[PDB]
Amino acid sequence: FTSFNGKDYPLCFLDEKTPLLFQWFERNPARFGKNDIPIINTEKNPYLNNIIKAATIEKERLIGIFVDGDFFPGQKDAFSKLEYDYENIKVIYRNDIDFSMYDKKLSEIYMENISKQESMPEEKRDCHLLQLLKKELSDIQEGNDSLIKSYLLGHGWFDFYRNMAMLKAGQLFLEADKVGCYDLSTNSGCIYLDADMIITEKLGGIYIPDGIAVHVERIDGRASMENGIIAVDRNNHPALLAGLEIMHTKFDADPYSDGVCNGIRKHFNYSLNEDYNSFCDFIEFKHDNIIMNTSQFTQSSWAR
Ligand SMILES: O=c1ccn([C@@H]2O[C@H](COP(=O)(O)OP(=O)(O)O)[C@@H](O)[C@H]2O)c(=O)[nH]1
Ligand SMILES: [Mn+2]
Repeated sequence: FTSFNGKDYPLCFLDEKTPLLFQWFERNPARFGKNDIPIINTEKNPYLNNIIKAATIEKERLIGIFVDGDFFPGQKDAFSKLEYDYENIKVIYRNDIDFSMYDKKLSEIYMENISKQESMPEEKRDCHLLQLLKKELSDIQEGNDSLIKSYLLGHGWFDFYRNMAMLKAGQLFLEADKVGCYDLSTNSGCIYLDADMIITEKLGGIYIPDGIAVHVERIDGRASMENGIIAVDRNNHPALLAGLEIMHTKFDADPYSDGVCNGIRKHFNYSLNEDYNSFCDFIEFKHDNIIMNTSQFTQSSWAR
């Protein structure tokens, strides 16, 4: 029931009904046909295949696909066909979800940082940053002053949005009116998995430290948390909110590292003095029926 790293933390359990989430954002939506699925299934990176094998095993659980891009009408009929083929699979589109509660004008972020740096003496200020901040503020003369819109290219286009979907979590399926959603409530969460994370066998009920757990891709001795696997027990889990606060306050903040990785370290007060490897062990989404980071022994779907 309870675990610990620096204090006693309440391990949380997840109804197998806990849904799983896959995300595909395609910049060139034309590289594929205008009647077949706009998801990549290369012999080097078979993602739609992996997202379909996963659905076949956890049929009881819901499996969803958060997708975005200027797709063709025939490509839309294609996802609907997957929805008919598998009731397990529900495809959600960024256009059908409101993230307005998760946003902050780019203007404020800069002016707040500018005020803070201005307060301190000029000796203690960061001239470079204030220069960067003042330049960027003027260059938002374009009508768009929204952190969300700013995150529209493609690394950011999806990273920030992956975090925003997990902030909604189970609320995402409900907000999108995903039929077949007759096993989940509103505080439900969802487990995010890169599509190159292969589900060898049903995971079943899981236990996540302090109601949260994330994949940790350790290297030579060193270990690093990853946003490839995001397991939350409740929608709007507070670690993600801490990362959203970093997006709200920090300038040039990386959604991947400041949005989740740095947000998790605040929720558990890593403290730096404490060993990071063990803390990564403590946070580590562990599983034996999941093949983690397969693009790795094959190839990265992204040029960038
Ligand atoms: O055009 C792209 C490329 C990647 N992804 C997402 O990013 C994940 C990571 O892909 P991959 O494992 O190939 O990259 P890497 O592990 O090298 O970061 C994929 O599973 C997708 O969910 C996406 O949505 N669109
Ligand atoms: Mn990968």
